[PDB]
Amino acid sequence: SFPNSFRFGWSQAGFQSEMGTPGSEDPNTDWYKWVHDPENMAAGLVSGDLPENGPGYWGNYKTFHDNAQKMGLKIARLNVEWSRIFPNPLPDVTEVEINENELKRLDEYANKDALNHYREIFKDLKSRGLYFILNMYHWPLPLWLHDPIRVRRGDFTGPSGWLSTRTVYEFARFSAYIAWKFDDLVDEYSTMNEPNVVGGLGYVGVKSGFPPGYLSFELSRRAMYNIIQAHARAYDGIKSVSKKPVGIIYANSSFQPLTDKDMEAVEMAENDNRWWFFDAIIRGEITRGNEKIVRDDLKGRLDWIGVNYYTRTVVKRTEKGYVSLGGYGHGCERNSVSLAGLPTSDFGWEFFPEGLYDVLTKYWNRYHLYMYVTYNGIADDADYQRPYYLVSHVYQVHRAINSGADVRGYLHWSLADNYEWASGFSMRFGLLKVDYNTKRLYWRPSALVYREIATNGAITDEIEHLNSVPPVKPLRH
Amino acid sequence: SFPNSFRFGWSQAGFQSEMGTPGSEDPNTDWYKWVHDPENMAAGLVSGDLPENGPGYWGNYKTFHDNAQKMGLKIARLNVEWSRIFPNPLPRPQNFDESKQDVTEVEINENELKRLDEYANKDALNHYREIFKDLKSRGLYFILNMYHWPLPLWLHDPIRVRRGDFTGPSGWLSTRTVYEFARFSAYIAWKFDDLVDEYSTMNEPNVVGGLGYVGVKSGFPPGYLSFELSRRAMYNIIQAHARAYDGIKSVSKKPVGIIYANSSFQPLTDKDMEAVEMAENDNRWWFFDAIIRGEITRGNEKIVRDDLKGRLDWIGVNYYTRTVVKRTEKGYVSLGGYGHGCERNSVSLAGLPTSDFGWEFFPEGLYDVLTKYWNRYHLYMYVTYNGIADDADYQRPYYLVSHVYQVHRAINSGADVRGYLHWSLADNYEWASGFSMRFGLLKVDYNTKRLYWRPSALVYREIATNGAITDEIEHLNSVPPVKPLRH
Amino acid sequence: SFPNSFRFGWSQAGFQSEMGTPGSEDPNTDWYKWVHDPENMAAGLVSGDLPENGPGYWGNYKTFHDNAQKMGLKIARLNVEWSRIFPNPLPDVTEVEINENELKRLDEYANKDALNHYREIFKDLKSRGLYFILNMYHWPLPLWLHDPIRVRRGDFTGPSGWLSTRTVYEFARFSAYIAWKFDDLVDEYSTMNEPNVVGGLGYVGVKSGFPPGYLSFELSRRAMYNIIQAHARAYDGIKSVSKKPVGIIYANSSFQPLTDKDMEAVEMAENDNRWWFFDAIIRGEITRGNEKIVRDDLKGRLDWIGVNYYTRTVVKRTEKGYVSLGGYGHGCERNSVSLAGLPTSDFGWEFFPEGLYDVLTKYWNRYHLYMYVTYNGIADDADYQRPYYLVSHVYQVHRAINSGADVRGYLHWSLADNYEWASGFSMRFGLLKVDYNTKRLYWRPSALVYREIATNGAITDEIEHLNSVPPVKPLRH
Amino acid sequence: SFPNSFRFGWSQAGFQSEMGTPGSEDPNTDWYKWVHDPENMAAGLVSGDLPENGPGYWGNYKTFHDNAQKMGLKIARLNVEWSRIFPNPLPRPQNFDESKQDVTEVEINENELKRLDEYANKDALNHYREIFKDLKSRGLYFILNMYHWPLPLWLHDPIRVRRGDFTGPSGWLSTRTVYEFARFSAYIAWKFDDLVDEYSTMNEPNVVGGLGYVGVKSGFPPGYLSFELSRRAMYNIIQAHARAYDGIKSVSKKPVGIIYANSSFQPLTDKDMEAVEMAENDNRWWFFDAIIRGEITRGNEKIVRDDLKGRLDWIGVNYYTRTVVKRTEKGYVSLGGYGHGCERNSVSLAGLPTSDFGWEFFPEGLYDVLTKYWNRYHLYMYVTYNGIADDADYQRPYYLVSHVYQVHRAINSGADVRGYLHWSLADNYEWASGFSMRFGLLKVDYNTKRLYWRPSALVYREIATNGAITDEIEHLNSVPPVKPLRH
Repeated sequence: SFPNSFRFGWSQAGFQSEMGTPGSEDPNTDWYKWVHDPENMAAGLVSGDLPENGPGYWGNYKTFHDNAQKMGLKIARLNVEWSRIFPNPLPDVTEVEINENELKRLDEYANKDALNHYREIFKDLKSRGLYFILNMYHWPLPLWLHDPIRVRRGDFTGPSGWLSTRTVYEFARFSAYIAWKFDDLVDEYSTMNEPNVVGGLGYVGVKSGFPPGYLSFELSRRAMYNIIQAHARAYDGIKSVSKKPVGIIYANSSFQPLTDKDMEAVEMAENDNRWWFFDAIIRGEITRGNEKIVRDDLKGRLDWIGVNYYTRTVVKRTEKGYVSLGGYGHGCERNSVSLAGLPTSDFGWEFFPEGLYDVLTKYWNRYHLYMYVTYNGIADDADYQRPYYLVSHVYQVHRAINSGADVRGYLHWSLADNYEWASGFSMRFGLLKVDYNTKRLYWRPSALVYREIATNGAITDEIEHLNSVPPVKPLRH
Repeated sequence: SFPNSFRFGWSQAGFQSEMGTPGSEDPNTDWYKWVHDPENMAAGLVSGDLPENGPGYWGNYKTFHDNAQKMGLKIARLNVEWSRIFPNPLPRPQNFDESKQDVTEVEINENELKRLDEYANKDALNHYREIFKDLKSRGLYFILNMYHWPLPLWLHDPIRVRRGDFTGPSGWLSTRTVYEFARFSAYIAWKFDDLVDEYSTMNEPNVVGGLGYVGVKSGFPPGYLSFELSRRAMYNIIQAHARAYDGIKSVSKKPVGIIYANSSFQPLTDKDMEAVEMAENDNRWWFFDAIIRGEITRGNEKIVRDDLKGRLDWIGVNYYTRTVVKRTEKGYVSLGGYGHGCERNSVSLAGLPTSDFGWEFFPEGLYDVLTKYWNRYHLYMYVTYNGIADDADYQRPYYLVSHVYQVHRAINSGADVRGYLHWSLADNYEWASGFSMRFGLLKVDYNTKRLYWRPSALVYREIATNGAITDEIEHLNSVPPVKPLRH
Repeated sequence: SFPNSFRFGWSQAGFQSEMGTPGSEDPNTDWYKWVHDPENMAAGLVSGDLPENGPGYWGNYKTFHDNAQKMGLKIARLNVEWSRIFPNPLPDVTEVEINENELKRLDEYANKDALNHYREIFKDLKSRGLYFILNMYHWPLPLWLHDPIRVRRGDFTGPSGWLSTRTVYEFARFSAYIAWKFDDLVDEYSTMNEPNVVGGLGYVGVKSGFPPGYLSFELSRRAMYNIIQAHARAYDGIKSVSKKPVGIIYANSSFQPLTDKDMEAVEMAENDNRWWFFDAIIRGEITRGNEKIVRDDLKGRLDWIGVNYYTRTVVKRTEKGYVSLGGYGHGCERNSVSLAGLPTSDFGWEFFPEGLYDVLTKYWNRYHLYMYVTYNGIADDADYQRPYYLVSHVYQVHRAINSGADVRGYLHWSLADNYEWASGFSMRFGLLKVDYNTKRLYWRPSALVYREIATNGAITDEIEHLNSVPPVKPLRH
Repeated sequence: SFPNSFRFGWSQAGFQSEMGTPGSEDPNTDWYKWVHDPENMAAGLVSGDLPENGPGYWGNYKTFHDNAQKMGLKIARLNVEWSRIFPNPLPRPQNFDESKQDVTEVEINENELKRLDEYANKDALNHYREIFKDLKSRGLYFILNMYHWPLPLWLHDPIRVRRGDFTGPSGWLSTRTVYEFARFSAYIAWKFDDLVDEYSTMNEPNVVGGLGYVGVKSGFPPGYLSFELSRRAMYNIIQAHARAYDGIKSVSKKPVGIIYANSSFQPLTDKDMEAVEMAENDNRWWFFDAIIRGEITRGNEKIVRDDLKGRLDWIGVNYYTRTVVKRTEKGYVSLGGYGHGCERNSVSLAGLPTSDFGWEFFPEGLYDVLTKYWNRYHLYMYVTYNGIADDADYQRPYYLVSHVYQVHRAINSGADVRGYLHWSLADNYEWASGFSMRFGLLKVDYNTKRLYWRPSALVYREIATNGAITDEIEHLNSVPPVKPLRH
């Protein structure tokens, strides 16, 4: 049984779910151009699937919300697509001035049709009694701010995305403008979704097929540097027009030791993948170039933490430092077993709900900021594992709360199937199955399980047995 | 969408589900002695699991019925255990020649029923009444079956027969069992008619005779390998049905049917359609032509017995998989790697997934069996068994919705089908296989006897409360994806 | 490297390999009638395969011997079929009198065609330089001594096989007669093959489909009692016409403890499955009423021990005694992995070569009689595991010799595929693959490996890597 | 049974096998720098394994050749590493315009060769001479290949190109590389003609250009994604072959061929036969029509260059699996789940087993490729590559015998095929995948550098010493049973 004010819901992204219905196409993002690029397709960097054939949330949002209401959900996290509001070009970053006159000038350039359509979507959302977390950014940038093919080719004379402080400046003004327009509907804000993935896969993990796909340690650091300032300036921008909480959403793994001699490798991995980022935007502690400092304009720019989680990462100590191991966590075979004997998803991700308890309690002990679980889900078209995955991870959230961690909601990824970036439509995370020909939504049995949890605010006695590992013997291994 | 009077429910057996609570043990059956036998255990004929450690329906029936009511179910099929009502030997009848091959009449009258009452176990009788009263109070339509395999020990010592000794109580090899079963069936209807909606005489008699005397590796009693004695057992069980039908009708006006195990016989190639008809004759039509039309074979002669004709009001269709056959020169043969004879948790030679029991996914077979019964006899039917051994619940959601869809299809073709009864509500003791084969919509923890809802149970609630496969769950009318399953 | 006199070869059975060529059919055994029985076929007790469609050693023995010679083999163990020599009825057991006149009377009833044919086979065998171990009995009995269908049905008024002392009496005379006729060709004798399997599967493990398939603890004990005396009387019978060594061949498992608290269960299992039998025929010791009584007519009736081995048996202690565990050893799934992570064969038998060292050294320490490994092989049509199985077990024999055990040969089961009893032809144990349509023999790669071992008398450097477990990841799980 | 002069042997590469003993390291190649690059390692473009920990052929070549002789092999194809002979930059040529697109002639004469000799590493040169002398002393026919992917660092800095900087040494994007490769090839033939039987200019140039500039997830250098630069690289590599052919012929009269990577293009359905023809044009025929008939497209439109025509004496056919294609409206597409793109240690969508690399078992394709090359050009062939990644040796015995059988079938059809060279004699460094992909008939222990005979090596000895697939091993001409394998 969960606290009275705890809410169960779902998370969703604009680029992944909006398109699919007539009139919904948004061609003005780096991601849109990226997945249509002939060379990216021939290299197998992208799947060949196109987002304009997606589930059609732009047109069918009422049907989405009907199903969420029947499922007993009480909270939703969505984002607005920057490119839809500002499709056309507009004429250290320690401050970005925000004032009424600047906002009114921005208003003259905004696409009012897209603005009003979002208002209709969000009004319908609130009319179902759903608590609303509005996220400003979930990866695609306006084309006038980032041509990713040019950067992929090694040409840095054009719009270069997060490599340019121009993007930092415009993002802060975008965030302030959206809050200025939508504060009456919003309950809590998030500046961005998983900035570590944008910088990490965009400039280091280039086999993932994320834009701009230019391999460079140095440019990865610059992108993360600029995105950190962009968060702080967006925080100040939102606070200049709103008094509501402002947080951030971040991708996490539970770092686990291979042997009992690897506990120091775990702490190194947590520093390098987690603590360095949040120490910057909470405590102001960052390193600029080759020097460590404390920036006052970064300190204290966070009210809550969005915890995304889906699997662990196993590490061991080396002489040079630490390394992560294949065959566990993120790097398993699809629809198989890990080296630890645990089942893997359609994406090759290892079943490990204990990791969610680890991540929540560690965030709480270090910063004592309240949290939402803003992402937890599994790629599972057949729905073989998702019932166990759902109940097990919800149980671990209950465990974290009992330990004293202030966790206020669980948001599953996702309500319905959607476009999974470079992997296309074949990775299906939905509680609801999408038929992309008819756009009809279907209830997987795990959706019936989730309705039991959400309507009762607890893991009921009837479904407690699903707090367990999916039996491996009947699965492929 | 199903007819207004169509009912969704479940089927259950006494020996498999009753025991598990203190004082519920029934040690007075051939099956109880059979699964406790040291030699059977050492041979691996039986699993070593014991039914007295089961799900405890005898004591916990209210909890069973609570969950069925929450699930929206509206019909139930159960049986009474003969051994519980009459645990002790009854005296030999005065005028009854046990060397006579045919039992054409068993006299039933008020005084005979009263004499039987003096030997009945009143504790068991009153307890069943309480169980059935609680069942009816939940709005459940009640099909009462008289027999679901175990016989009283005083009528069958199966260890003696296994050893080749036929001088003791020999079960369905003796016409004494035929005589006593007819009187048992009449007695139960005499006692319970106020609670019963429809009757069944017995469950799957073809499995009792077939596995008991031919398929002896299955570990069914008495496990004596003999073609001839298999035929004699089936001959007596046919007369026992006819005499039980007449016995029940002498005290009741309610419908009396029978429950029978079926496969859908399918041709390997398009050249094997005659092998299908042969298999249907030898495994299905011969039995029902006997109890409906009176047409039987006695010894080496084919006849028409007036005392067998017309002894059936409805047909209980049990189904779970197909059987693939091909023509030979000698006749026909059934093929391994399909239907009943697959590897467990794998795929068949046709690429279809198999259950924990090694049974192939083939819902089309249910349409085949229902329509063929209808076209031949035009008697209305209940689907009295459909289920899958699936502890993890990976396949059961697809299995449930796909087969329910095929029932809807059969009704559209004109077949009079009045209910679908899933096997089963909760896990139970699966005969020689023990507790490891789990058929329940509800998972049973045998240590605590607690019941848990598998997701397929939530799916069934959607079906039952809506009386239809809703739009939301139509996608489950499909084959479980084989790629993520074990091959 | 093995001792100079150590010999590599193969073992073979008459019923399994002889038939298949024109004129080779032997219909006069309990086993022949058993596998043709309509009721046994319908119950699935027997496979439906018929031995008269077998590999045809009766007609093609020269081809068998050609391949064995090319493979460098130096020893062979075969048996004569009692039923072939005496197909027709002839008109405590502490003594069976053998004398010249009795043998001459027996000679008048013997089938001379079959006798001369065996002589031609064994002469050709010896002409290849093969050391010859002749076994008298390898399970089928003459029909006039055992009608197994009658016993299966519970009728004990007919010929009842090893339940009747008539079989004991006639077997001793058969054994003496064969040694009388063939001593010039034989190097060493064995009385019988695996009598524990005959009694155990015939009367307890009746799902195995072995004759007569009558489930009875008591009759199982009587069969073993009679078969023990039959060995002793056959030993005395052979020694009355020959001075050559006489041993016995016995089926073994390596009994292994589940946990370190189960070592007493191992000793109990070894007592009940191994030591009770050999203490009887070596030391004369049998137990009668909680006392160790000693029969003089059984003592000292053994010159060597034939060690058959293919897998382990895992046991644990109960309060009542001990029990063996499924998922290990004999009781695994086919073409899978055991609960210990070890691969299993086409028969479901676990890979455990260490067990052969355990069994050899334990026999040696208790009795100090020299041994031959008279059976070691695997059901493996594809030949995926047999190369590892062969080299690993041969290495364990080398280990046993280094420990001091007198082991004088390794005899693989088998040279070529053959009829595997109730399982029929589908279980293929051969170093050579048999095409049962053409009767052609093919060399599996493990046969090429065995030639390297046999011709060099050692596991060469080139193939040492096969002393390892077959990699499990590429195999079926 | 094969023709009297047919030879069984193996193929091998310098970068993959030479290093592993102290002092054998060659750090002066684009490939060496590429696999040591920290950013490539962090991206997972390369495995992290390093070639200097390899099987040690540079020092232990006699042990390799001893085992090959024991195996009955009679032919070997090896290459010299350009970087070992010329580790230092050569001065810019006096009369050569690098902006000119076409290299139609490279002058070779005695005085120019003697000047080149002044820059060559004589120790490395003599060591290769000792390796090849040992090879010939065992009766092995010798095919010398000039190029097997790594370029001298002074001709190609691949990290610079990966970053989008084209102001440095740019490999096959520069005609400087074309000019120097022709002189390298003529120089090597000048030095080794007495030991060589037949020449090859290069190994799989389609993979160098295709994976280097299009298939960049493969981790091949320089990994710069560009259709246009892929075309320029292939254009330059074609001229480099023609100029190398002419360079070798100016000092030798022996045959000069080329080695090329092939797939058998197969139609998904019977409606996809035109997609097969398109795939063969775009991946095979365009290249060989250029270097045999002189037919090429320069920039926009098509021509016939006399300086390219007739520059080939024989064709090296590399093969390991098929590619399944289907018709689209735009053209054709290749399908995952078949051929190159299957799961590792599994089954394809057609039910055929896959290797440690995820490559589908399809020996019939080798017959398809050999006969099609023969019918189009009527130049004799060697099978210069055929093998499987298989550490456990489960599939290689079937793979070996099946593909050898298909070569025999191609010869019976009239194709002039003169040898079969398995990949490879021993395990080696498999480029971006590192050491985990093991192709050897002999297994390598990389700690001790000891070689072990897998059973397939004993099978190959039977084939080679008898010059035929003997009756004893004919059953291996079949698909590995999938049921006992992981699937």
